[PDB]
Amino acid sequence: PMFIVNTNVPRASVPDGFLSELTQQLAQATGKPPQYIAVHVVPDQLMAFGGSSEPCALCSLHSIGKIGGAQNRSYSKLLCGLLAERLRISPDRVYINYYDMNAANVGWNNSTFA
Amino acid sequence: PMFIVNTNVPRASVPDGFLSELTQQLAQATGKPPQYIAVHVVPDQLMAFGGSSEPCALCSLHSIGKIGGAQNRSYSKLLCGLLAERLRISPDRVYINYYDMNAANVGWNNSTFA
Amino acid sequence: PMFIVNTNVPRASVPDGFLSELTQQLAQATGKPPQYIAVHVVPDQLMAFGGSSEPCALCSLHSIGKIGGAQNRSYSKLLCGLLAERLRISPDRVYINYYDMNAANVGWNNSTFA
Repeated sequence: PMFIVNTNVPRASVPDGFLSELTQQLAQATGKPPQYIAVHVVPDQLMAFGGSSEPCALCSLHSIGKIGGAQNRSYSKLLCGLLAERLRISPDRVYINYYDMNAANVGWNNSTFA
Repeated sequence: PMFIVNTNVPRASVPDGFLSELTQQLAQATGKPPQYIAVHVVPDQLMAFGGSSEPCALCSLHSIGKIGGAQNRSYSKLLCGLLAERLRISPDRVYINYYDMNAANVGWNNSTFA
Repeated sequence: PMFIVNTNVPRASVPDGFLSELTQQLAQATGKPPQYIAVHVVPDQLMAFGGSSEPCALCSLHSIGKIGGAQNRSYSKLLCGLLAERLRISPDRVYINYYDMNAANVGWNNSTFA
C-alpha cells in the first residue's frame, strides 16, 4: 500500500516520527505487513480548501485490495485523527482519494504483482 | 472537487490571487459549491514535455460526477486559458487528467461521501 | 504518455541528461513519438518504504492505451533498471502505478484527444 499527504503545514511542524507512526497504523488498518507500506509527506505546499488558506491536507491511499465502502469509512476516521493530533489540521479540511489497484497495474522489483 | 497543477514555472511568476481565481472559476464550471473545492499549485518543478524544458504543466481534476466527453472539453479550454494568461504556458504543453471518482472512494471528515 | 518519479534521493544525484534519457526510452517502449512524452522528477522528498528511510521511489505511468499485463512487466524492468543504474535505488524499493487513460479523459491544447 502507498499513502501520500500533501499539506500547507510547514516542514518544521511535521514531527520526526510521523512517517513511522503512519506506517505502523496503516499496517494494522490494512492487515498487511509493515514492510509493504510506503508513506510520503509533502509540506509547505501552496494550496487552498474552500478558498481558505488555513491548514489543510490532500491525500491518497493506493492498495491491491482492502479498499471498499465500509473499509474507506474506517480509514478516514483513522487518518483524520492522525492529521488532527500530529499536524493540527481540522478534519473538515481533509480529502483522501482511495484507489483499489489491479495487481497487473502495480510494478515492483522489475516486474508486477500479477 | 480537487485540482492540482505541477509546473516548471518559478514560484515568483504565480500571481497572488491565483488560488482564489481557480476556486471561483472551477465552482462556476462544475456547479459544485465553492466550499468543497480544493486547489493546489506546485511550481519550480523539474519537468520535460516533448524533450523540451520550456514552460509546461501536468494537471489533474478529480470530481464525483460532472466528468464526461463534452464537459472535459470545456474544462480543458478554460484551464489552458488560465494557464496561458496567468502563467504564460502554451496550451500545447499542458496535459490534464480527469477522474470521475466514486462517492465511496472519496474520504472527508471521518467518513466518505457515499 | 506521462511518467512521474518521486524519490528521497538528493537533487545533486540526478545526472545531467536524465530527463532526456527517460523521454527517449519511453518513446521507444510505448511506441508513441517523443513529442507527446512528458517526464517529471521530484527529488529530496520526505518518504519511507517499509519503515526505512533508505533510497526509494514512488512512480506512475499514464498512457492512452499500451497498458496491459505483459507490457507493464516490460515497463517495470526498463524503469527499475534506469532508477537502479542512474539514481542507485534498489528495485525492491520502487512502486510504479500504471493507468490506462480513456482519450476522453485527457486534456491537451484547449480540448481533449477524443
